[PDB]
Amino acid sequence: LIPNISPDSFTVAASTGMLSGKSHEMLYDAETGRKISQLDWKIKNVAILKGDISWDPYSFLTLNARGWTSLASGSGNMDDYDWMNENQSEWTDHSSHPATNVNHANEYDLNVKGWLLQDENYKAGITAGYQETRFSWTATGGSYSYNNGAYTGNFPKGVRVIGYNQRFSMPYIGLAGQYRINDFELNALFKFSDWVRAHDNDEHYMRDLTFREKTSGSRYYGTVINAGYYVTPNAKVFAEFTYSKYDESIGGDAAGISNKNYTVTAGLQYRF
Repeated sequence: LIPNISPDSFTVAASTGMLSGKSHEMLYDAETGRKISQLDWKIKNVAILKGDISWDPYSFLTLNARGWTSLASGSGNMDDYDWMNENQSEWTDHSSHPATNVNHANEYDLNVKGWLLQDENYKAGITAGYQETRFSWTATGGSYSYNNGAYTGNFPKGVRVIGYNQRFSMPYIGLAGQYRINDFELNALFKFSDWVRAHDNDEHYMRDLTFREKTSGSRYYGTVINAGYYVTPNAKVFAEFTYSKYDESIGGDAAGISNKNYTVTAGLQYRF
């Protein structure tokens, strides 16, 4: 009839589905703030597995460890722009790499929720935690247009051109809500940080160059929304939507590292 929820109980959930998104790897002129270089790294439809464990030691407190990982290499894309001419608003260089692999992607998130409002149908509270997210790509082959289109050509097919990975880590705060009627349950989380630490590594294999960038104190917004049905008092089948935005050798004013991503998964949660 309704969910069976005991004190000091805990849940385990697993879901499966898809990751998409877009990262930007940026280079600015530290003197003028003018954008010099931008590579757009896409994640097209990577298969992922998500796990979630919750424990309610008290009626007002939940402890939560969750995370996801790509299951294998996935489909991506990369576009690389330079603005080599200050006297021009349009980029002078564009290289395209449709054959870009997403080598891996993962995330984990350790947190607590403190429930401030609670009744028969509604729960609302504050959350805080620590989260890290990682992405890795390799762009291969592709084509290049340089000097406003006067140099054009192709990279050797299948050959690695640029390797790139990002890591975002942050403590965060947020608001958590729940709505239940009968056997339907809706959860919504909103997360925020002004304390994001970003790192990336870029290997330009054909230039014998490696770039490292690091930023600090950038902004993050995220949401987790899941809607489910208890097929039994202890077992919930659910769909989950997720959205994350990490705002923006190489340091300080020169560096820019960002990402947007979303996940759509479905699975099962069980309460012990």
